[PDB]
Amino acid sequence: SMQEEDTFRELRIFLRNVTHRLAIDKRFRVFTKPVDPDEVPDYVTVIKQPMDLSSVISKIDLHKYLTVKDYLRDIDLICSNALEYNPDRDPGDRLIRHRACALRDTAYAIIKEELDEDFEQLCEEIQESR
Ligand SMILES: Cc1cc2ccnc(NC3CCNCC3)c2[nH]c1=O
Repeated sequence: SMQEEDTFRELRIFLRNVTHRLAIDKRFRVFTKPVDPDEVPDYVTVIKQPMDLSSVISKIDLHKYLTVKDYLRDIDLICSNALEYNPDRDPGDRLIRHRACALRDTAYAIIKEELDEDFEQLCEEIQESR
């Protein structure tokens, strides 16, 4: 219906805004674009579902997220990919893991503050009805 289309449009607007605020944070530059195959060739073989904030924006615009829960699965994916691929004690690995956890925590915190629970509940109920 028109009302449901409006609901999903508001969701997309909300998610673009959250995603932009993560994307402009200097700490998260490493998560803004797909990993460069030239810089690292073995990433595609180790990480089976690469995810990044530009890909999240593309998915928002393709109507791939019908709930904030589904959006957060991809934010969690960016984080878990980073923890999996960079597990070592070296400072490069520890820096990226700290940033990955910070990205995750920041997204959840923005959502906890600015997502209305009844809005999310509506989204989930429309999704489940389809
Ligand atoms: C997303 C991403 C980017 C990246 C860039 C450069 N290096 C990485 N890993 C190194 C592995 C060896 N230790 C230093 C860090 C990257 N890892 C990523 O997950």
